[PDB]
Amino acid sequence: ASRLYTLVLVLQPQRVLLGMKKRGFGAGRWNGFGGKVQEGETIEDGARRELQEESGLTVDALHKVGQIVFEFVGEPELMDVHVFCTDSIQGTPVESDEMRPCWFQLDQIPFKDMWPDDSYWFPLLLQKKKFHGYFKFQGQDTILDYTLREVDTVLEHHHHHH
Ligand SMILES: COc1c(O)cc2oc3cc(O)c(CC=C(C)C)c(O)c3c(=O)c2c1CC=C(C)C
Ligand SMILES: [Zn+2]
Ligand SMILES: [Zn+2]
Repeated sequence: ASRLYTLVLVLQPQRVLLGMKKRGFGAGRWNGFGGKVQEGETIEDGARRELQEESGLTVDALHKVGQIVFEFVGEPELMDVHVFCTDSIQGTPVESDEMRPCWFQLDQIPFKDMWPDDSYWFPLLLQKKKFHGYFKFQGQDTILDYTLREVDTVLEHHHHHH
């Protein structure tokens, strides 16, 4: 019981491009660019699609930086979140109806305005370290427990429908 998602962090040496959810679920919070991997598309096509739709950006390559599992109390189904980062982007960031991209200096990242797990794994992302992580949530604002480990290589899940 799981659902497959992507999260894309556009990360340059001094800055990170985040985006502000403009409405709907998670409105008011800054996040990486991502969403549900649909049926008929691969994980990496889904990551590129969500980045294109949300930021208007194209990337030459995505690096696999980590894997996050979300569990929610009252929901039996886990979120399987494949996390990517990209150094090299093409195009000018422009908002959609869903998301507005903005650049943040790396020491200025607005963790109080982001999802609570971000404070945990973002330091590893910024140190250029790969990670596996798990967060048990109660509601949107509360983490009940977590496990986060640095990994040498991101484990491959072999999803054969994606
Ligand atoms: C990756 O972006 C996040 C994130 O960091 C944490 C998230 O936490 C959530 C917490 C939740 O309770 C729920 C369930 C909603 C109810 C009120 C039952 C969640 O959907 C989430 C999140 O989706 C969430 C996200 C966004 C998901 C992506 C961009 C893969
Ligand atoms: Zn599927
Ligand atoms: Zn997976």
